[PDB]
Amino acid sequence: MSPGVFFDSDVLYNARIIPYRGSWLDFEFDPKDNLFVRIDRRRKLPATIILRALNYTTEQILDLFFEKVIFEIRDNKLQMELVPERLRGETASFDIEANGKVYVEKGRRITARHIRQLEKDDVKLIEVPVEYIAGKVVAKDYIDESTGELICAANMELSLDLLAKLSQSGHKRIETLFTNDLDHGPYISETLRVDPTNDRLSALVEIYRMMRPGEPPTREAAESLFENLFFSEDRYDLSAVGRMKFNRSLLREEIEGSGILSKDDIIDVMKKLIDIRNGKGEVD
Repeated sequence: MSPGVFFDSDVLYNARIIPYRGSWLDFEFDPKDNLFVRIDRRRKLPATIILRALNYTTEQILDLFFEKVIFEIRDNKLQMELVPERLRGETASFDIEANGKVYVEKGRRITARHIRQLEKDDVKLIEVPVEYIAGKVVAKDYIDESTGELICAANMELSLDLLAKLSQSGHKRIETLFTNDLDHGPYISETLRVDPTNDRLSALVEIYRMMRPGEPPTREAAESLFENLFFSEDRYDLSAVGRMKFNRSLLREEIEGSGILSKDDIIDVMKKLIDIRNGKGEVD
């Protein structure tokens, strides 16, 4: 097999990095839109494991793959920092209003004109009901900053209880994920849920168990094995030709580069694969 990177499908989309020397790296969607990785053509692992192994926290993972919807708690009411574009294609579930003007009545389909009216008047903050926020997925951990105790963790689905707790604790901003059911799908958020690993070490241990079943690894052994998979040229090389092909596929300006992979190489392949699923761009 010639070295390079490949984006294909079966519709279940996939990506594959074939090196000149070393382990293959595969990514693929399942029918539920969760994302999985294979190392050396071995069994599928929820794909976020490789990002954890590369030292990304859950919060950082969510920031790589999602825009944010910011809510504000104030006057014991709830507000949302509004990007009007995000309302496109929806029906209003509450009166969309600002500065004493109702722009969209509850139950009206939100039109291109409504969005333009909001944009023309620079409306960037609107009141929302608690039920609207309860749908959402929180983007970062929050503690009660007086007691120090955790209220919620990153990627948790919000609820009436958690919203009550967040409000009670004195928090005035809540960051959530922007997702939809079309071009901004929640794949990575859902993938974090099926991923049994929770941090870099547990990710490294899981990868080690998969490669070398039957002896639990030391921290040092797990770290070493992972570094040698894709990040040490004595064990992994994309050959110059491989790096050339890789870089052209991912739209790098230069065809020169390293035989080993970078975290950016891996992230960029995952991003492209996700783009394809979201419908921006196509397979090879």
